[PDB]
Amino acid sequence: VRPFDEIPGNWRNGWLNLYRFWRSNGFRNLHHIMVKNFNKFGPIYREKIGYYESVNIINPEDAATLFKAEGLFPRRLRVEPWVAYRDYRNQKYGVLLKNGEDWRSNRLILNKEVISPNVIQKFVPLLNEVAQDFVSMVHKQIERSGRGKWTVDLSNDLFRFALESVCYVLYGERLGLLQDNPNPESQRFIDSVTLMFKTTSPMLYIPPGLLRRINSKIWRDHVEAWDVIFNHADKCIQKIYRQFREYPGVLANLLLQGKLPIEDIKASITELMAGGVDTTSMTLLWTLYELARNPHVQEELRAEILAARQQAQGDLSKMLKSVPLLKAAIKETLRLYPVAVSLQRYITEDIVLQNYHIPAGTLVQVGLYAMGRNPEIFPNPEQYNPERWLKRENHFKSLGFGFGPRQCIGRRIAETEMQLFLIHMLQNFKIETNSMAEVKTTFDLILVPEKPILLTLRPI
Ligand code: HEM
Ligand SMILES: CC(C)CCC[C@@H](C)[C@H]1CC[C@H]2[C@@H]3CC=C4C[C@@H](O)CC[C@]4(C)[C@H]3CC[C@]12C
Repeated sequence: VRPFDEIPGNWRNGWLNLYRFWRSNGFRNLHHIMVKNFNKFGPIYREKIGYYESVNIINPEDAATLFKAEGLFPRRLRVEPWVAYRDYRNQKYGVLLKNGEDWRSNRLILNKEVISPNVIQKFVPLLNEVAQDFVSMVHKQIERSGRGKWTVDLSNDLFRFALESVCYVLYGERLGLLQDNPNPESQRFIDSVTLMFKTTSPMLYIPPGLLRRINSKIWRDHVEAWDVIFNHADKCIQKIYRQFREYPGVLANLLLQGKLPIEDIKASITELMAGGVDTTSMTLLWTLYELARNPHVQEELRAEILAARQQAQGDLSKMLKSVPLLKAAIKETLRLYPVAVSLQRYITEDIVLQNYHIPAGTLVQVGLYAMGRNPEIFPNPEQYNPERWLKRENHFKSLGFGFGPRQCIGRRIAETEMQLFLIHMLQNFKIETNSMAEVKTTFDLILVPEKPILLTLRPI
């Protein structure tokens, strides 16, 4: 076992690395920086940038050793701006922000109503409804444009789908974002949500307290956005308590069981919504882009989906269990375009990775973006081939939703929502890339295309 002060990397120039990070770009190419640090220092490197320091690994085997020492209450990197808001408004921490036994106490209660197979089946009809209204929207636009084609950047529309779907199952109501003229309350709500994400980006590395001290508009807009979101939750709590005197949605059932305080219920319902809007819509954007750029894969998925429709006789539950290549396509999209460039875990016990001593408490990150594009771990990584996941075994290769007790609590909701989306979309339309020109990726909260993706939709 080699000492901890011998791990390769640049940790010996933490202040020079901070200057190199902010002098130009930097906060836009964190995923590209991760690739080179692995291609220069090997399967493990130790990084220090200012007061930030971490050990990074890329091999799935190493990720297994890491997830075995996360402890009973695993802890990742915190969302500085999001926590700052709860402290400023004296709001409770949700399941995403909590730690220690407080997180586990809440996580176990939330799991029953968010990720258990019992409630997943109660969501399929709700999600399918939203997915049916999305296909209706596309048909209208194809009518307007004429010639049976609609070339458009779907970024905004997918964001609406993700937000409409998530809020349907969380609050039990349709915001109506997919209409041509949504009501003002829902338009201001989606604008607040959008503004909430736009202001969180500059405060990922810029201390929120500093922006608050100078009364920056970035901090004030962040507070105004979260205010609208938390108010909307109260509106749904008030309407539910009035209906009191079925009950669809996570919010209603949590208020009926009453196992968590309403304050802790308000906090978790809000962080659940924020965790599945940008993530789901972006993953769908990359999926549609890769399908249009790999039309052969699109036909294969369309073939399997159509077959599943007949062999199920309308039964959605049966149909969702008959689309293996569709679930593999989701994995293949999250391999090339992970919503999180890395998973983080604070070590609770001394471990050894690549014959190196890793002291307890050290922050260790699993570079998802570097793993997905390494030819060693994935042969032909740059090819979008969903078959590489079918009848192959992995687990520690498909870490898109994390792993362990503190994995993504919405994975099944997202997987269902994206499967139902692709099912309805591929049954109705063919997606074609306007031009096979290359689209580069950039970092900003998640992996987003540097420039809008123009896709063409034709009825089929
Ligand atoms: C493509 C869709 C999605 C992707 C790729 C994704 C990815 C992730 C990842 C990687 C994590 C951290 C895993 C870890 O640290 O081990 C996470 C956590 C989380 N996700 Fe998702 N997510 C998606 C959709 C959703 C949805 C629809 C929800 C709805 C509630 C959601 C809610 C959450 C929450 C609350 C957490 C934090 C849970 C905790 O820390 O205990 N996500 N997600
Ligand atoms: C629970 C998480 C992982 C799911 C996705 C949430 C998205 C919207 C946001 C919220 C806080 C953000 C994280 C804040 C801090 C870091 C550490 C840095 O080195 C890379 C980005 C990373 C890791 C950000 C990634 C995206 C992040 C996780």
